[PDB]
Amino acid sequence: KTFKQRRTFEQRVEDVRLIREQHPTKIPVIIERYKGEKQLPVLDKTKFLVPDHVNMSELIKIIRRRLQLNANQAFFLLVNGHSMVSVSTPISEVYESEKDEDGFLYMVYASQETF
Ligand SMILES: O=C(NC[C@@H]1CCCO1)N1CCOCC1
Ligand SMILES: [Cl-]
Repeated sequence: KTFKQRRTFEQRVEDVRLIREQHPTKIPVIIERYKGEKQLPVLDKTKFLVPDHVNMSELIKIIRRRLQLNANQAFFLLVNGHSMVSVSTPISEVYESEKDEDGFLYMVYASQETF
């Protein structure tokens, strides 16, 4: 069901190396709905190539637009399992400290801060 379940560590590693080769300016992001989530829709895809200059605040706006949310639906984004310390950090910096050992940056969204 989840990304890590669907692909071998070997397969996730090789895919990241290919994004490096073909999309060198992009951060490879996995974005998944919280397994408990009732309110928000599922995304149309799992794997996102994010321009490495956007900050976390802009990435939240991007996903809220992708989900076509309205102004009073809540949305919380976890990175590498935990809350974002700041939305002003550039995703290139977030990648280097939060990336998985397979080389993806793993995010999860929910309508509650309590996931
Ligand atoms: O996956 C995405 N785009 C892939 C790009 C577009 C052209 C080459 O690959 N995006 C969704 C998340 O926001 C950034 C854009
Ligand atoms: Cl690129």
